[PDB]
Amino acid sequence: KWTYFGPDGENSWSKKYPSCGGLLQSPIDLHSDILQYDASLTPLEFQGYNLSANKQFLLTNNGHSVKLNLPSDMHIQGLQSRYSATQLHLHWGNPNDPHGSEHTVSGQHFAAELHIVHYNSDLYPDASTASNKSEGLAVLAVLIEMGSFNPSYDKIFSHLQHVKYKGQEAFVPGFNIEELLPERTAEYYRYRGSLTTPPCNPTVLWTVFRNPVQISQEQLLALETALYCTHMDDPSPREMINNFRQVQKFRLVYTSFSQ
Amino acid sequence: WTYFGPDGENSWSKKYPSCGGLLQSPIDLHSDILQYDASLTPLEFQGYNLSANKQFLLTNNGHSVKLNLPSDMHIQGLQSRYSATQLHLHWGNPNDPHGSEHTVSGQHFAAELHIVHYNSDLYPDASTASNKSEGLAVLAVLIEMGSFNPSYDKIFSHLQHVKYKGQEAFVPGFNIEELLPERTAEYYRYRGSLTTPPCNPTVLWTVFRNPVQISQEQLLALETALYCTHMDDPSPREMINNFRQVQKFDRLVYTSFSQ
Ligand SMILES: NS(=O)(=O)c1c(F)c(NC2CCCCCCC2)c(S(=O)(=O)CCCO)c(N2CCCCC2)c1F
Ligand SMILES: NS(=O)(=O)c1c(F)c(NC2CCCCCCC2)c(S(=O)(=O)CCCO)c(N2CCCCC2)c1F
Ligand SMILES: [Zn+2]
Ligand SMILES: [Zn+2]
Repeated sequence: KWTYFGPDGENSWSKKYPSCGGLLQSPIDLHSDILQYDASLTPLEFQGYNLSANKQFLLTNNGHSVKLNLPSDMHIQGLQSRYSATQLHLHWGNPNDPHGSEHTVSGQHFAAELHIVHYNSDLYPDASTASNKSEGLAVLAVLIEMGSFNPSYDKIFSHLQHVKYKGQEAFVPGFNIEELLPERTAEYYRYRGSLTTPPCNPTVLWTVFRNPVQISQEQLLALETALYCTHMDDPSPREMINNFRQVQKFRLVYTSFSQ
Repeated sequence: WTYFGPDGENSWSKKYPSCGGLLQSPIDLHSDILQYDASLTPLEFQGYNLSANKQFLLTNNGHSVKLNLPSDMHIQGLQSRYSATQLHLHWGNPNDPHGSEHTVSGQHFAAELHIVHYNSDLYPDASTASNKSEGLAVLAVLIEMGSFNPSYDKIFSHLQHVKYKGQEAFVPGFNIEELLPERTAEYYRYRGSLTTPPCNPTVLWTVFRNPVQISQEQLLALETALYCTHMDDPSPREMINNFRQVQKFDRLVYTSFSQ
């Protein structure tokens, strides 16, 4: 129904998905003129993130990105409701332009971005029900840049070889998802926004950590070159690249750090 | 169509199919998509010194302010002669005075001037040209906050007479080349589109490398003088943030400079 490229690309999402042309759209450029320090923004607590290595979690190529299913016993503590995990997934660019984060900082894209999606389990019974409702979603965003090899990210990336094509799936043994978060999680940007893909509902409480994580040049290249958005038997195969939405016009972004 | 709300830029494709098509402008000018082209030679600006005995219509059309230009103003150096039709501006707002259309290495400038031309070797007028490939050529000048600019003030001194949609004022001829920056020989060149509906992908863009300056007071005037609504409208709407977000570009921008 929708794509990141071509005639069904992001400027056309609003035809079928009205909220994509509505208010509170994400992602955004995090820059000085729209920030405000909020001393009340305390560190979140990440509970249940240490997933048992005896359990397995489904990784799927759905044609738009790769996503890992997460159990609802994982949750964020510190918001007005409990938010319980549902999935994590990534957004990236391409080897010729390896700058495919969704959020930018002072107009700069990072190489990639990880989103850990949660739903308000105090108010709603599941993520689908929560997704178009008040206070329904909370997403944690980790900016990713090129640097040292990252063994924790490789716990996902080592499986990309088995989800090359749309509709393919692989089981990933549990590991500590907190390993994917950066140093100093206390420093973050906080704002009310939306899903960054259709249906673009304006129901997401975003937390974008200030500090990026690093993955190696080779890990980033693998992420950018391993996957296809087409089924294996498609006579017109299409590489899965540039699967991020452009920044949206933006209204205040609160920061847990004063400078 | 508008730049904010239900008829804003993510909705333009609902009515204007080209706004969701290929070759859309503006774009972020950054290293990964740039290629030096030693063959790109300086444009020559012919007829830009408009007679002071003549006058040129300035119009608030509800989306920006535009100044009509005569077809005896020409650019030489492209594959055809292109003749002027108008100039106009794009800007931000006082709380976020960063409303250029093009960005450079992810940074918005305060505003941007467009001087629109059409291929007069092939087409009799800009309307005809606008639907034809490379029918149009636009010169873009990036504008930053700095010194007072007496040349731009030859346009800005009139803003208080075109405050509302449909209002018009005459501007005596002056040297339009005074609106251009230093070292016009240095520029970015790419094939793109109109940045407003109908978004036709028919524009040869030239973005000069170097910005010009206007003062904080001049920028504030440009950001606060104009309304998108008619004078008698019971709910006035300020004309601010009348720039399109940057578009995906994955394709090369050629530069006339290497360093
Ligand atoms: N970037 S984002 O964090 O906004 C965000 C989400 F949040 C959710 N998941 C949400 C919660 C679970 C499903 C219920 C409906 C809301 C989607 C999802 S999703 O898997 O559920 C797809 C449906 C929405 O397009 C995605 N995708 C986009 C397609 C590629 C994989 C990740 C997304 F990018
Ligand atoms: N940013 S841009 O340079 O792409 C660009 C153009 F080029 C043209 N003028 C072109 C040539 C003259 C008229 C023929 C049709 C194509 C528009 C125009 S225009 O006046 O002709 C309006 C066309 C609306 O469909 C505009 N506007 C947008 C609204 C505010 C004033 C300037 C524009 F922003
Ligand atoms: Zn996402
Ligand atoms: Zn313009």
